[PDB]
Amino acid sequence: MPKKTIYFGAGWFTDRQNKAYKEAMEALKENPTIDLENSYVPLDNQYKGIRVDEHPEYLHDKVWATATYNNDLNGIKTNDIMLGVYIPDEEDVGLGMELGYALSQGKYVLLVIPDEDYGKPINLMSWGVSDNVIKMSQLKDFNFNKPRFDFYEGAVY
Amino acid sequence: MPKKTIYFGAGWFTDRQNKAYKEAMEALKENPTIDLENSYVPLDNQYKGIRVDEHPEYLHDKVWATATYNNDLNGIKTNDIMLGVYIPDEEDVGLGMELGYALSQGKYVLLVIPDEDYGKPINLMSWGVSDNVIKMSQLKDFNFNKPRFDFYEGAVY
Amino acid sequence: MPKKTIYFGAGWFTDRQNKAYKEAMEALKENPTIDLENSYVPLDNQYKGIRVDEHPEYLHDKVWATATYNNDLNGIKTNDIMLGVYIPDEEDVGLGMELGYALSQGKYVLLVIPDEDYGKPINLMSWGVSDNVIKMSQLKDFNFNKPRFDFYEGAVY
Amino acid sequence: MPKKTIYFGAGWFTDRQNKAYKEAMEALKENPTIDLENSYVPLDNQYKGIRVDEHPEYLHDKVWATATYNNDLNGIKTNDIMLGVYIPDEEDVGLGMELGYALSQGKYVLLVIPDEDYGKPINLMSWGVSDNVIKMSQLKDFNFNKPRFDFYEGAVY
Amino acid sequence: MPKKTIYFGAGWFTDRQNKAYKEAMEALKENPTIDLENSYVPLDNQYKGIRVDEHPEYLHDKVWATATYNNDLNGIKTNDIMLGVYIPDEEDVGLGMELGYALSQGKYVLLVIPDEDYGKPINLMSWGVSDNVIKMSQLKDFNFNKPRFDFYEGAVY
Amino acid sequence: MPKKTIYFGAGWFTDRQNKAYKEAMEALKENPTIDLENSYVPLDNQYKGIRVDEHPEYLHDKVWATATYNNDLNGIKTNDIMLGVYIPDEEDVGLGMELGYALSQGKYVLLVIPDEDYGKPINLMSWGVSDNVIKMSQLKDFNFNKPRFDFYEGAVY
Ligand SMILES: *[C@@H]1C[C@H](O)[C@@H](CO)O1
Ligand SMILES: *[C@@H]1C[C@H](O)[C@@H](CO)O1
Ligand SMILES: *[C@@H]1C[C@H](O)[C@@H](CO)O1
Ligand SMILES: *[C@@H]1C[C@H](O)[C@@H](CO)O1
Ligand SMILES: *[C@@H]1C[C@H](O)[C@@H](CO)O1
Ligand SMILES: *[C@@H]1C[C@H](O)[C@@H](CO)O1
Repeated sequence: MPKKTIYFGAGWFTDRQNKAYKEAMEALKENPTIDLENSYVPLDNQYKGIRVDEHPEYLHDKVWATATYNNDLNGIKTNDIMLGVYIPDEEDVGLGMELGYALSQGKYVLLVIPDEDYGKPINLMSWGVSDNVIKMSQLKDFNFNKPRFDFYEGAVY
Repeated sequence: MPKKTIYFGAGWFTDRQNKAYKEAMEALKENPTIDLENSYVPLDNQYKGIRVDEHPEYLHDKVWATATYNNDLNGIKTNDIMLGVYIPDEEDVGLGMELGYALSQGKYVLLVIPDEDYGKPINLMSWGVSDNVIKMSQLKDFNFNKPRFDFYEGAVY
Repeated sequence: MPKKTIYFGAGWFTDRQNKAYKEAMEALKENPTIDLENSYVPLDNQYKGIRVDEHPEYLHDKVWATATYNNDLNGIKTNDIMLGVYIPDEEDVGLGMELGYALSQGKYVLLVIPDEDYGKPINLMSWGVSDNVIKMSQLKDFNFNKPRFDFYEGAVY
Repeated sequence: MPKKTIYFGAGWFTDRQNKAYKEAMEALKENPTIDLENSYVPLDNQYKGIRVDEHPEYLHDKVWATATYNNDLNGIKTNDIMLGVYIPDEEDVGLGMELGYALSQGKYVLLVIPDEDYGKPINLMSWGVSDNVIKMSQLKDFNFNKPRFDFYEGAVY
Repeated sequence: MPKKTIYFGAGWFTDRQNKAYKEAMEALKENPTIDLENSYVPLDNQYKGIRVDEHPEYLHDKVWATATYNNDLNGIKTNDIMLGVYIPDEEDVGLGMELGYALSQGKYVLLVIPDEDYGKPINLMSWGVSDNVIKMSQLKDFNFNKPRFDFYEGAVY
Repeated sequence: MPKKTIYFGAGWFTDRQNKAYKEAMEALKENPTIDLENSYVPLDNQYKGIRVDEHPEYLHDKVWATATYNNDLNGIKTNDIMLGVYIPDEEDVGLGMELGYALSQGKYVLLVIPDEDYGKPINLMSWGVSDNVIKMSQLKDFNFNKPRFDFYEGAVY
């Protein structure tokens, strides 16, 4: 069984975001086409462990910001597949940017929406950058070795 | 003065967004390095003139969505400079995506933040995609013929 | 009127191709948004003036081939807009390649089909690389300063 | 033995094209450096099985066209190697475009010509996009783990 | 005459480099196809005016380094043409990098070699990234509106 | 254990360069995350074995130069990781170009400096293209499956 690495695109700034984050991670551990251990998770790769909620002294540090930004870009460009855990009502600008970078780097762009939200309107540009969009409960079984283009079964705004 | 064209990146979904939108457009009309008439303004380039507010049934039409998405991408790639009118508390996933695409296409990426909000925290990826971020009051006199790199003087998360 | 330069993509291997070629050139001379003199016309940019029809031995010369190929690529990348004069029944692999390169370089890609052939089936990949496809009779008045996305009103296979 | 995936670039619109197609597929199944099962074959990935010869009702359907186009691009960008089954006398515009896209995505571009046609003139732009060109009878044994640049032993026009 | 902007790629670390630098700048001022005032000259775009010769402590400052590096990249991407003043015996790794970036951004890449050195051996990768290489004495009259592909008439290693 | 391929970027034109070259190769053979046998080594892939020191007749051969240049670019684009064996006092223009190409192709860019030179100033553009820089003695143990962004512990000029 060949295995692909991913970039774990996800907000971590609300309760719905954090719930979906946790669900998506568990789904990935059970997916036999994913090498999760060699994958890139932003929250585990911030420069010196820093997040502006846990060590707010880095809110204005340009060195931390430069290295973390670069590391995230690096995590996209050196992994096979771009994943975007996506809350339709709580969309994230950072993920948006990362989606656009992933497109520029030739990566398959897969959005994953919680089952309870799948169908709800998403930003047109998110719909368009994405190659496919699936429900959280499909993620454990998604075959990342044969990723195909498909349309969201749901609305845009 | 040589003149450069832009893509008018800006949300239109809140009061703050619409205020900044109107301000940014007024600033641009007074900027002598901008050819606004040959610039691309999303809201004036809705596909086949059809207004999504008057006929919301087109938010399930994949052809409308495809053409509009492509027209936005086309508006970025065929113009000199990428402008992102940016509200720190009302960050937009669609703009984020567009910023990422603008980077991929080799464009100068300029964010403009209302003076009342300049300094407030912005997403790391926004900070990073940007080549510069300025206050609304600097936009009238920004020299688009000699755009340079600088950092936001403000917070990032 | 600001003016844009183009790369003159067109086959030259049949009667229909040569007719459309001549028509497209005439249309361009009357279009006030085109700087034709600073545009790149393959047939006027043969390497070191050497004419492949008069000396066919250069079709086994790798240096001639390298320089010409590079000059065409250079002609696409250094001009504003990619033009593809396109005959639906006499589709050209070389043009196809050039279209793909033009996309890669961030150029507006415009196909122009003779009015007598507009509507006839075209290759899916041609339909897709295009940002727009118009009839020969619309080329004189096409506004290259505000190029927009639209679909071919015609068949694809 | 490491294995690479490919995008199966080939016309399917003439008898020579179909013969070469079949030959190339059989060659690939016997090549131990190719993971054919995880590879992308256009004809097996058209949106809902549709081809305009078998279900001509999709000749004018923009949804089918959008998804199929995107799927083909996706098949190139997510696989290791770009293959072009190529008939010198029956060159294909769609393949041309795909070659150009493959170049833009950093892929090794290998043309394969039937032994009976190898040596015959090919379009200059095809010669140039390609990194290498081989005969059908070399394909079963080609080492895709060590792909190198080499010149066609044959003419261009 | 339409005018094009450039990025002034040139070492500044030896006598030969500084001589060629000064010569190339003088040549450019007399070239009527160049808008030198809206061009990007590294040495006139040092971050926040701070002079690295007067305050060498900034060569350990990551913020100074980041901003300057980005400003150079920005200077390449936002200008029409990439110029590389090139001394064959004093080749520069930084220029090499910039050449590679200019290629990636779709720019015409022109090397200019002092007449006294034209013909001397240059690095293969320099020969290859270049779209053309000319002598210092040809720079005043180079037509930047119709830049074409040609080979160095000289040695490569 | 997954394994990555590399492009062996290194000068071979001085004694320090050759020493570092040899050291880096030995380090790579002992690294269990590297598939060295499927990696690309310039010196083993020059067109027909030619190097202008061993067969100087190719100093002016454009065919040899074209194919070798293309082969090197191909070696970067088809391998996972870009390596640059780097002497701070003897920087190489060819490597510089290759670094810039590697960036354009989305590759992790790792510089390796001899332990005896680690800390010494490097060109700003080299510092900036690189994602990370390590000492020769770290190379045998570097985990290429989880490559991350980090700053050189050393100066730039
Ligand atoms: C980059 C990492 C994560 O996916 C988002 C947070 O906004 O940006
Ligand atoms: C595209 C246009 C505008 O800037 C945003 C809206 O979300 O995306
Ligand atoms: C390059 C120029 C022209 O448009 C075609 C001929 O096949 O390719
Ligand atoms: C895309 C698939 C196939 O290789 C060709 C047919 O023209 O286009
Ligand atoms: C960037 C500017 C100049 O052309 C060189 C110096 O090494 O790199
Ligand atoms: C390309 C191969 C090697 O890394 C350098 C020599 O200058 O250029």
